[PDB]
Amino acid sequence: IDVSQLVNPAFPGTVTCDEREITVEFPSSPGTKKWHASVVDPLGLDMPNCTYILDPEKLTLRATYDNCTRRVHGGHQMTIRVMNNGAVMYQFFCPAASTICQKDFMSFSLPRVFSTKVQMGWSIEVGDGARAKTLTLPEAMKEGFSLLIDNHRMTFHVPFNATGVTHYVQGNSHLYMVSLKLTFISPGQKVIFSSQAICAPDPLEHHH
Ligand SMILES: *[C@@H]1O[C@H](CO)[C@@H](O)[C@H](O)[C@H]1NC(C)=O
Ligand SMILES: *[C@@H]1O[C@H](CO)[C@@H](O)[C@H](O)[C@H]1NC(C)=O
Ligand SMILES: *[C@@H]1O[C@H](CO)[C@@H](O)[C@H](O)[C@H]1NC(C)=O
Repeated sequence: IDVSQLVNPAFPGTVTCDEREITVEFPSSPGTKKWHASVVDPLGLDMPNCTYILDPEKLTLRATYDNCTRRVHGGHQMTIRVMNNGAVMYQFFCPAASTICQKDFMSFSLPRVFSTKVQMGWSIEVGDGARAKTLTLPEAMKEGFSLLIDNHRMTFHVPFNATGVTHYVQGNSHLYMVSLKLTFISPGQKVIFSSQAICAPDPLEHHH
C-alpha cells in the first residue's frame, strides 16, 4: 500500500508553475462538471488575502504565489479543496547567460537538453504579455535569429536591429535584451522559469 498517495494524492490533471502564477488544469469530464474548487490552507481554512480566477470554459484555476501559497522547503506550496454538488484535497509544489557582444550583434549559446519521463527545454520569447514563445525555427528565423547547432549546443546570432530583440533607452544608456523560457515537463506538471540574454554597450562606444 502506498500511504503517500493516501495522504498526498496525485492530481488527475496538469499544473503549471508560471513566473507569476499557478494554473491548475482539471481533467475534462462530465463528472468534473459537477465539481467546485477553492484554495485553502493545509487545514482547509480560507486564506484571507488570496484572490484567484476560475475559468469554467477552460476548466482552470489561477492563483498568484503571494497570499495563496505557503512557503515550503525549495519553493511554494498550494492546497485546493474539491467538493461535490465526500471531499478531497490536493497539494502542489513550485520551486523558487553566456552572452557575447559585438559591434552590431549579440550572441549567446544555449544547451540542447531535451531531457522519470521528465523533459527540459529552452525557448525564445518576444513581446510583452500578449505574445508567446516563438521557439519554432520558422518563427525564430522570421524574427531574424540566425542559429548554429551542433551535437551539444545551440548558438544564436541576432542583430541589434532585429524584431526579436527588444531595445531600451534611458537617456544615453542603451540596453538590448532577448527573453528566454526554460521549460520542464513532467506528467501532470509544467514548470517555467524566465531568463534573458542581455548585452549593454558602452555609451561612448554606442555613440560612435
Ligand atoms: C493581508 O493583508 C493585510 C493588509 O495590510 C496585511 O496586514 C496582512 O499581513 C496580509 N496577510 C498576509 C500577507 O498573509
Ligand atoms: C497580498 O498580500 C499583500 C501583502 O503585502 C497585500 O498588499 C496585497 O493586497 C495582497 N493581495 C494581492 C492580490 O497581492
Ligand atoms: C539593420 O542594420 C542595417 C545595417 O547595419 C541598417 O541599414 C538598418 O537600418 C538596420 N535596421 C533597423 C535599424 O531597423
